[PDB]
Amino acid sequence: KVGFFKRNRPPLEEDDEEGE
Repeated sequence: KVGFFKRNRPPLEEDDEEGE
């Protein structure tokens, strides 16, 4: 889908999308 952003979710994820 929109990998775009789904590949770079803005902060407030403070973990590159809440990842490791």
